[PDB]
Amino acid sequence: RINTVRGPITISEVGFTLTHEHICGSSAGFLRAWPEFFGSREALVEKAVRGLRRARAAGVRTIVDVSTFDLGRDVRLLAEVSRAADVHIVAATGVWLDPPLSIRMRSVEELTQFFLREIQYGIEDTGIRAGIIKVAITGKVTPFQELVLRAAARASLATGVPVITHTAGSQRGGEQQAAIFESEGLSPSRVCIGHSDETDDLSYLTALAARGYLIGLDRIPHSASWQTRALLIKALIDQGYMKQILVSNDWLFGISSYVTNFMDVMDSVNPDGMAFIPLRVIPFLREKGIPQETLAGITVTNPARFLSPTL
Amino acid sequence: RINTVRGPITISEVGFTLTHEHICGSSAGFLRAWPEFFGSREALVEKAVRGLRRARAAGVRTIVDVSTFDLGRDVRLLAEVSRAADVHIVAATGVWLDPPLSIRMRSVEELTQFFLREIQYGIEDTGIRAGIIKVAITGKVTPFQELVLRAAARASLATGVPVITHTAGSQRGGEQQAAIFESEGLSPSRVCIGHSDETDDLSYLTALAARGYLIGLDRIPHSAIGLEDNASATAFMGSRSWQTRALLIKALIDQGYMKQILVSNDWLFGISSYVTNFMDVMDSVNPDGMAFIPLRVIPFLREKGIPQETLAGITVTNPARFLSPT
Ligand SMILES: [Cl-]
Ligand SMILES: [Cl-]
Repeated sequence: RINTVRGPITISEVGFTLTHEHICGSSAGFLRAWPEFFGSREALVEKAVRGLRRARAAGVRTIVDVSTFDLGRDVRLLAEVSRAADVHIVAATGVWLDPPLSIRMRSVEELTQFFLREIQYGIEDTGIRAGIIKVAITGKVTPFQELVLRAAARASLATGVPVITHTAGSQRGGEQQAAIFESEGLSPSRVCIGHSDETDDLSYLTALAARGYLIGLDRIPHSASWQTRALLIKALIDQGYMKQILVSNDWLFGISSYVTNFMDVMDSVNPDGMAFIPLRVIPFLREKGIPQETLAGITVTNPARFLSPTL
Repeated sequence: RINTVRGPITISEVGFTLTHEHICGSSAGFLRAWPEFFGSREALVEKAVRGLRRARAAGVRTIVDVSTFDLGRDVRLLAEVSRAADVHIVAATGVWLDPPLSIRMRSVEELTQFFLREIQYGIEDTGIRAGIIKVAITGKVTPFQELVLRAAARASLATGVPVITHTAGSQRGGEQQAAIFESEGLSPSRVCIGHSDETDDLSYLTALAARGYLIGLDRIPHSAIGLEDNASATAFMGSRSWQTRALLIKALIDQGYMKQILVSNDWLFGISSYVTNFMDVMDSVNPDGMAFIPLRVIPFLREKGIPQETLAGITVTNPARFLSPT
């Protein structure tokens, strides 16, 4: 079973899954301390519920909210929006690119215990348990980011929950992360190398897939061209790695961690929001001759295999 | 009137005040996300209540908790502890040295609105209103820190609530801060240059006091004398004795600036923003905690000949004039 913000669900209930999404990209405590930044908490909820309902009408049944503590994850917001929209949401532990001092002063052992707390006991006082570990790194893995990756590997090994990563400021970087994960004994089948659609180096992606890594082609609408990114899905299929592909939008319904009103810029480029993958990418792949069964394998079978805790 | 975490109080109820303290030094959301870092939330509460009750027995009536959003201020914690210790706690808005992206990407106008929300409306959904603005800078004021200082000045001028500062990694920064504050029209009498006991430069201290600034001599117990083999203690607490800090109080009194002095411990009952278990190091250095000032500094200054009326002026009259909005 897979833990969601409304409790455990069985694999058969997961359905069509977007594996790299957010409700809100923010900072810890910020939605509670300045909800007016987003108009109001009520306005953010209404926008997220409409957006998730739109995705649900296009076939989505589950999203993975990869927001960590330091990206302002508010699991009570996620639970409210999940219930209102009837879309499952998997919550995350881990560390993104803006850890406060109380996180970035910590050792690998301490970070391991924090991730384990959020997976095994629950997030804050809610009883909601994380179902994924998210780690972000920058170009050249910093000493702290290496501790995070090792703590994530150790928490995954103790719980079976998967790890999803990405590299900021670089079109590659999966090899750095893979070497650290493998040094810890982590299986590549527990790891998605995310934002992999930001490179055109197909031999780099094929080599990671051949080692058993999942390839996150999950920023498709952020080409602000999306068709070129989406053709990477067909190319990995043609190489025989359909089972290794995860697809998503990397979307959100509010954002405070960048410039003011960046949400408006994003919405203007991708008015489909979370429905961009099912409404645009899936029909595009079908028009290119990808069979429905292969598309269902990528959007349903692969995410369930990835998310199912597997020791 | 002065807003506290139990509601508003009159000047006469403020009493003996510690003007630069914290209940917990942390990060936003951290106490709620990982309370076991502090043993538990319940243990932290008990430790803070015991500590504040001991300060109260020694005469303390009010503390100013200068914890900001980004230092992990948890106003519900402050309220629980204020009520059980029966000690007034003034809460803070502002920005410390670890703003997350959602804060450090903001403009001076946005920061001003945030501070005004916490002073005029309330903190989070609690209705508890801040009674002071806390700002921290690093050596040379950074562009973002200048926005913080300007927004603090604008919020103080709109609300009458005072501003308290400190500089990290430099024993002097008040002259740079003061220039910015005065460029915004802020009266120096609404500003405390905090942690001014980090320097022995009397010329610097007296010139600020002569301009009407309050001088925060407010880290008095902090000293790593005897802990030379603990590099993290020396960096946090310094190599000067508590007596050396305290005699800056005498020195400003002797130069005629008794009314410009604010005194405190800069203590706390939990800390996660530094090295693990650093609370144990601080506690070994000053087992009296927040009671250090009334129990050890006040008698010390009496032994050096300062009249009791002068010490009462510094610990009661000055903080009340400072905190009262104007
Ligand atoms: Cl992310
Ligand atoms: Cl502080």
